[PDB]
Amino acid sequence: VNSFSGYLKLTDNVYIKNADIVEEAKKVKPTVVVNAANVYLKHGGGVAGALNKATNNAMQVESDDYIATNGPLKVGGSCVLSGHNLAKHCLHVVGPNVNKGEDIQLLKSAYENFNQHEVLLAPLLSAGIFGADPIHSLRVCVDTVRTNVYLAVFDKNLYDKLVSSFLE
Ligand SMILES: Nc1ncnc2c1ncn2[C@@H]1O[C@H](COP(=O)(O)O)[C@@H](O)[C@H]1O
Repeated sequence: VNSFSGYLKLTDNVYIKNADIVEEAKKVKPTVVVNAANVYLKHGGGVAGALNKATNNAMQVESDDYIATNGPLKVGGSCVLSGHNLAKHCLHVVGPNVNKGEDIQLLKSAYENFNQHEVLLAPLLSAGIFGADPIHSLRVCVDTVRTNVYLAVFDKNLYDKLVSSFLE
């Protein structure tokens, strides 16, 4: 039903909230939740682990079936699969892992995938275990995404830093 509440409006199409993306998905029942995926859709840690656990591993079983027949994604690419109990659809998006030396320039390609969907619940791509600067990821989101994006950031200190930096 896409009933988003409690978000700051950063721009005409980008919103942010200090919240667990899993709890937001259960409250909002969005058309699309974004997963911060890797190319073989191994949902072990960070956002991907939280989402998969909240589906009681249904996301991992579906992802394994997709990989078996289609092979891995490319960095910057995406894949629509079922959203299980969290959303109608899950958009699995692969941002660059800069900790593994992947090219940060592909973060724009990663966010471009959002433009195929009118409204998304999403995390900050490539932040967290992927090692990108969270402020940079928010700027690439704001500069690249034209559709309505509701960002959920769990950590209060990171959220307050992001909002402070954006509002300079
Ligand atoms: N459950 C969660 N809900 C919301 N944001 C999260 C959650 N877990 C991690 N994050 C943030 O989401 C972004 C992507 O994290 P990661 O999945 O580690 O690449 C980073 O800004 C993390 O701080």
